[PDB]
Amino acid sequence: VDTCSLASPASVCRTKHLHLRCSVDFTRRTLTGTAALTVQSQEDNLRSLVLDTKDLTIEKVVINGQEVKYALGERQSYKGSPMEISLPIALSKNQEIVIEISFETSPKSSALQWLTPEQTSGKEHPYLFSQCQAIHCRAILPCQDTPSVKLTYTAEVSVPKELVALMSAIRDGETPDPEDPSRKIYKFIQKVPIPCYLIALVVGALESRQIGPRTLVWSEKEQVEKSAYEFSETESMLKIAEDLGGPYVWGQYDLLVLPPSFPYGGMENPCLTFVTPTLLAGDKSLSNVIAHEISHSWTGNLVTNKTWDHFWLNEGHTVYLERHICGRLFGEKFRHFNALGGWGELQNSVKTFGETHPFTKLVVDLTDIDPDVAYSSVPYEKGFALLFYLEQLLGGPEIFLGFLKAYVEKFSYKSITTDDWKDFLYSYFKDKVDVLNQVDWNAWLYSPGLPPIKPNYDMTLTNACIALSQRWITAKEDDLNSFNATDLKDLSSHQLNEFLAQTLQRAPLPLGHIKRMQEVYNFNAINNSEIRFRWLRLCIQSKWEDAIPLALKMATEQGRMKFTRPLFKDLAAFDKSHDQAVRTYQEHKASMHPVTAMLVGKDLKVD
Ligand SMILES: O=C([O-])CCCN1CCC[C@H]1COc1ccc(Oc2ccc(Cl)cc2)cc1
Ligand SMILES: [Yb+3]
Ligand SMILES: [Yb+3]
Ligand SMILES: [Yb+3]
Ligand SMILES: [Zn+2]
Repeated sequence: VDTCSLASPASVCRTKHLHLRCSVDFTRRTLTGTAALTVQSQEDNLRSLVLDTKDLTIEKVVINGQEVKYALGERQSYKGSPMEISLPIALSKNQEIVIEISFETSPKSSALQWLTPEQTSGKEHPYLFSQCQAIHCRAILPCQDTPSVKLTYTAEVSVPKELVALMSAIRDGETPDPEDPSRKIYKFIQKVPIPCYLIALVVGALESRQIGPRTLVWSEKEQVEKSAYEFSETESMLKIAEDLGGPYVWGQYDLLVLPPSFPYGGMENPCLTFVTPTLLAGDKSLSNVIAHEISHSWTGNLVTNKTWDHFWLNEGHTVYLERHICGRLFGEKFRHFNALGGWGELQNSVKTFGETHPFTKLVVDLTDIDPDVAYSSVPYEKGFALLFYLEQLLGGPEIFLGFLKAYVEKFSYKSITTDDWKDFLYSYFKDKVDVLNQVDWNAWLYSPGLPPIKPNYDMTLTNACIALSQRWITAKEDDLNSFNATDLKDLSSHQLNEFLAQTLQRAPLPLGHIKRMQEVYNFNAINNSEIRFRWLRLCIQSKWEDAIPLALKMATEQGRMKFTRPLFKDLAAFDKSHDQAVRTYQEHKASMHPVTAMLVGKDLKVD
């Protein structure tokens, strides 16, 4: 049972295919058209079915060339409104029919962000992008909005002719629009069955540059050169991922660099990964995000969580593969550094929520919880922690990677639960079951807080970050003179970041220490978004007023929630910046991503 969906479940009927024909109307901020769903009955004598919708205007529903009865139920908050459709003829088990629904989105669609020309790089054209995960696909089109159902799709999208449409699918050509020659129709085919949260659409003034034998980078013209360089490791990461996961089945692996308001680091849309422009550090240092999105081509897109309660299956395995990719590229010591880093991020999350909070459980219960509100690092890092602990328990990285590849093979094209996973783990490691029985499963899977066991981490690359962080934390005023730019001499960008992360865990520090840190390390000059984020949080939590305009600027000039949410929260907790934060949020709210606006509003206790 998917408690986040109001639609008929997979045991009742299953969508096999979507044919989407729609037109993107920038004047009205609406997507209008028809979603033709090929639906297969799973029951005898099926006479109706229910679809998810959210802020959709339904014009009509046609089956067998005739309009049929349908009814929209009462809105159920963030879940939207159920759509019951009366079938004209009862279906037997396995019988398929095509249901064509004429619809229109709301400008307020929580799936979509509509951007004015001024919010783009070029300033001459508007831009649209979607984000369906977890349950926003219903805010674009009527569907069974559950990852328990997988469907193929085709789409024809009409857009102003100077713009380009892209989707999570293979590009299938373009033509002038036969009805309106000011428009183009872009065609798309996704022949691999996918859960509907992986349907994605972007429309804007996009250009492309090839960076590998199966990868183009797409963005507005002013970001193309920078993006091509930043993501040049992509093909070599795909080859490693294929080695670990098996064949890449999706054909193309393209990248789209979104405008700065994209709410996340990345999104693993099949054939077309979406990435934040905050990755454009200039030195490829934030490329683990690409490795992570690549990994989803197996863990998430092939093997999918059956409901959102099992989201950790998607993320833990993907972070696990991610860290293997970076370990192949840069060494096993680097994999351990990143893994130990992740544990720190897990400590932070658990401390933030509280150690008994239900969202610190690996397997969660999302009944009456908005998944956007539950979203955190917990399923990523507690899920990774579990796999890493199992790896060490069961004999090492190469043994456990044998299991990961067998897992992907086993559940490819399926949607699975934690029990499916656990069962297969026991099946695969039959000769090591006694060891498996030592694991405290009820704690790992179902209890809040930090895991019952912390894995073993090589400390080599972390030691210098910890030592430097500890010098600063234990420094008194008379020690401040001893710090100097040479302290940073032998630290990579990642170590610099971890140094700040270590220090941030003990924030606030005395204001005088922070002022000195700027004087000798000039952190204000660093444009690496991850480093800058932690440095600004450290400044604001340590009550440095000078940092207020910098923190406000970063919070608003990009919209990646990882950065924007804690920056607004920190600014609101600082009495000197509190009113500015609230005011800045209020003035920016209408032009923010709708999900980001909602969550920042909640964080700030506004509107
Ligand atoms: O590949 C990635 O992990 C990129 C980060 C994921 N981003 C990409 C755009 C969408 C977003 C994931 O969005 C979600 C995903 C899952 C959500 O629901 C849950 C939130 C927490 C839990 Cl423990 C279970 C389910 C809610 C929102
Ligand atoms: Yb074709
Ligand atoms: Yb002293
Ligand atoms: Yb108010
Ligand atoms: Zn992920």
